[PDB]
Amino acid sequence: TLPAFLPCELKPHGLVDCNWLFLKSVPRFASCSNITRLSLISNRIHHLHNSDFVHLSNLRQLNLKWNCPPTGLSSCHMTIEPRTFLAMRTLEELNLSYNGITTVPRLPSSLVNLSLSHTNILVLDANSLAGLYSLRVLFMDGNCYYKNPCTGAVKVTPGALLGLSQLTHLSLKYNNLTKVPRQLPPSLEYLLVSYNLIVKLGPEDLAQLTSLRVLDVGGNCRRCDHAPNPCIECGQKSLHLHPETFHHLSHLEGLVLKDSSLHTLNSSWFQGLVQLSVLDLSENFLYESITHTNAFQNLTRLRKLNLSFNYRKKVSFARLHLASSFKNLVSLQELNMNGIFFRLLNKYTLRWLADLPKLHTLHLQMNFINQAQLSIFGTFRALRFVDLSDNRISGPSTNFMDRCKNFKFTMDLSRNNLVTIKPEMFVQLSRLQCLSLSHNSIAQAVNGSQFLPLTNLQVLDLSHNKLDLYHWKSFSELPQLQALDLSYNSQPFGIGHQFSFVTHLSMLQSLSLAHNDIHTRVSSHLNSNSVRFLDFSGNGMGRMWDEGGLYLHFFQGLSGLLKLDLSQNNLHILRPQNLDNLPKSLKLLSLRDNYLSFFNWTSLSFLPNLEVLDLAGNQLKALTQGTLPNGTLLQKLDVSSNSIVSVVPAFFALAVELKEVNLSHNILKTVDRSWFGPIVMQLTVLDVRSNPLHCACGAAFVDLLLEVQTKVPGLANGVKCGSPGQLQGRSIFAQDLRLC
Ligand SMILES: *[C@@H]1O[C@H](CO)[C@@H](O)[C@H](O)[C@H]1NC(C)=O
Ligand SMILES: *[C@@H]1O[C@H](CO)[C@@H](O)[C@H](O)[C@H]1NC(C)=O
Ligand SMILES: *[C@@H]1O[C@H](CO)[C@@H](O)[C@H](O)[C@H]1NC(C)=O
Repeated sequence: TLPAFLPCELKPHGLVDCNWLFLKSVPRFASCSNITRLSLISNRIHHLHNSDFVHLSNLRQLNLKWNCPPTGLSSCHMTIEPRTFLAMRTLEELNLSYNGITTVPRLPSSLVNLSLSHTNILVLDANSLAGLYSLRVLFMDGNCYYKNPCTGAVKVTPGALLGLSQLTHLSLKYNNLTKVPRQLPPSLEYLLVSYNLIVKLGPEDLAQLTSLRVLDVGGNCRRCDHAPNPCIECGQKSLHLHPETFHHLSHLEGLVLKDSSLHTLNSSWFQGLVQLSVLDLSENFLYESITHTNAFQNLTRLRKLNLSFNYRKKVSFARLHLASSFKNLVSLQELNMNGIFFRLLNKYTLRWLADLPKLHTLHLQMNFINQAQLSIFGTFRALRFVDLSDNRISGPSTNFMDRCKNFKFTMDLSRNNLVTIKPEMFVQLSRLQCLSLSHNSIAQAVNGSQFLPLTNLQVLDLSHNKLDLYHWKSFSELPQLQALDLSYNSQPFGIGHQFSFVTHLSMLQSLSLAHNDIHTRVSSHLNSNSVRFLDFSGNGMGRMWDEGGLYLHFFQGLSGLLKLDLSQNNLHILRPQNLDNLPKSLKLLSLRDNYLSFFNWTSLSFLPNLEVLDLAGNQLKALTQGTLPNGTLLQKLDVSSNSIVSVVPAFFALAVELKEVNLSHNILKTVDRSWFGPIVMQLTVLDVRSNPLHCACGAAFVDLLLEVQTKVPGLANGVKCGSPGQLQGRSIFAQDLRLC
C-alpha cells in the first residue's frame, strides 16, 4: 500500500522526484526496472559508488545537481567510483552541475546530454570524455569565476572534443578562457563562450565551424564601471574583431556581441550573416553608431535586435535619430531599446521604423524620456506592444489585468510622472486596446473627459495612483472598456459618491477596487449588469457591514456576478443577511485572510450556485457548526491556515460535487474517514500537510491516506507528524504506523 518510491514521489510521467530530501545516498526504494527518470536535486549525496545505480539499470535521465557544491553557499568534494555510471547502459541525460568534482567520471556511450557546469573540473582532454560519440549537448559553464574561483583558467586541450562527432551544442562560459578552444567539432550548431577573457576573435578561432547556428561571444571585453556583480576590466578599449571573422558562418541565425566594449559597427562582420534572425548588441558603446551606421542595410532577415544599454562614445552627441539603414529591416519583429537614455521621443526619433511591415514589439524602458509625442505610434504598421514604463513623461508634447498577451495593441506607461491625464496625450492612439498608467502620481477627479480618443480601449490599469472616484461620469468615454484596475488608490487629502460610475460602464466585466482608501460617502450600492469579477480585497468590509443596514446590499446590484474577492477585509463575522444579499449568481467567494472564527455551514444554501469557497487564513477552530448542506454545488473548499483541531462526522458528506479540500496548516492530529463518507473516494485533492499528525502505532489515519494516496499532495515525505517526540517533524512513513 505504501507509495512505491518512498521517500520520493512519483510524478506519474515516469519522473521519480527525490529533490530536496536531505538524502546522503541514492535511494534503493515495486520493481525499479521500469523507472527511466530520476531527480535528486539539492540533496546531500557526497559519495557515489559502483553499486549505487545497479538497481536503476534502465535509467535514461538522471539529475544530481547541487548535491556537493564548491563554495558555494555558506567546502565539499564528491568522490565517484569507476563503474558508478557504467551500470546504466541506456543513460541519455546526466546533470552533474554544482558538485565538487575535479575530473569527469567514466560514462556510458549512450549519453546524449551532459552537464558539468559549476564543478571544479579545470581540464578537459581526450580522456575526459571517452567515448561519448552520441553526445549532442555539453555544458560546462562557471568553473572559474568569482562565485566559483580557480587559480588559472580552465584548459580545453586542442582536439579534445573531436571524439564527439555528433556534438551540436557546447557552452563554456565563465571559465576564464583567454581564447576559443582549438579544433572544435565541425558538427557544432550552438557555441557559447561568453564571459571569459577572449579579447580577440578572428576566422582562426572559428575554424571549420560552418554549421554554426548560434554563436555567443559577448561579455569578453567588459567595462566594469557600475556592474552589479564582480567584473574583470578588459585590457583593450574594445574587443578585437577581424572583419572576416563571421564570413563562413552562412547558417548563423543568432549572434550575441553584448558587453564587448564595441565603439563602432562594421558592415563587414555581417556581410555573410544573411540568415541572421537575432542580434544582440546590448551593453556596448554604439549610441552614435546606431544614429548613422550602414550596417543594418542588408540585415534583411533580422527578427530580433537588442540595442539596450548602449552608451555614448563621445560626450558631444546629437539628439537620438535612428539610422536610415533601419528602414531595410523589413523582417524586424522586436526591437529592444531599454536603458539607452534620451530625453526626447519625436517624429524623427523612430522615423525609419514606421514603414517596417512586421514590427510588433518596441522596448523603451528606462530612457529618462521627458518629452514624448506618443502620436507617432499611431502611424506604424503592426505594433502590438510599446513599453514606455519607467520614464519621466508628465504629459502631452509641444494579478494584473494587462493580459492582453501578444494579441491586443498595448501601451505600458507605468512608472512615469503623470499627475494629470489630458486627452490630447492620446491623439492618434485610437487603436489602443490595453493601457497601463499604474504607479504614476495621477491626482485628479476623473470625469469622462480624460480618455476621449481611446474609443477602442478594453483594458485599463490605473492602480497605485491618487484618483478621486466620486464622479458618476468617470470613464464614460471608454465604450469598449472590459477590465479596469483601480487597486491601491489613495486619497491623502464632500460630493458625489465613491464608485457611483460602476453602473454606467456597459461593457465592464472585471473590476478591481482592492486596497482602496474608502471614505464615509461611498455609494451604498455597486450596480452592474456586466461585472463578472470584482476584487474588493483589502478594504474595510468588516467595519462597513458593522454599520448595519447601510451596506447590507452593497454587492447585490451586481447582477450576474460570478467571482467576488473579499479577502483581507478584517471580517470577524458574516451574518446570514450579508451572505443572502450577495448576488445569487455567485460561483466563487474568497474570504481569505480575515478573522472569521465561526461560520454556520448550512447557510451556504443562501448561495445556491457557489462552487469555490476560500476561507484560508482565518481562525476557524473546528469544522463543527455545521455541515455542507444538501444540496450545495461546492466543488472546492480551502480551509488551510486556520486552527482546525476537529471536524464533526459527516461534515463533507452531503457535498455531492466536492472535488478539492485543503486542510493543510491546521492543528489536526488525525484525518478521519467519518468526516467524509463515500465522498472521500471522488476527491481529486485532499491536502493535509503541516498538521501535527499524531504518529502512534495504532493510527487510523494512515489507512485513509493510503486509500486516497494518489490524491494527497506531498504524501510521500511532505506529510509530517507532530508526535511522538522521535517522529516530530518526520514523515508519517519514517516508521511503519501500520504494524499495530
Ligand atoms: C581569472 O584569471 C585572471 C587572470 O588575470 C585572474 O585574475 C583570476 O584569478 C581568475 N579569476 C578567478 C577568480 O577565477
Ligand atoms: C549589401 O549588399 C550590397 C550588394 O548586394 C552591397 O553593395 C552593399 O554595400 C552591402 N551593404 C553594406 C553597407 O555592407
Ligand atoms: C493548500 O493550501 C496551502 C496554503 O498554505 C498551499 O500551500 C497549497 O499549495 C494548497 N494545496 C493546493 C492543492 O492548492
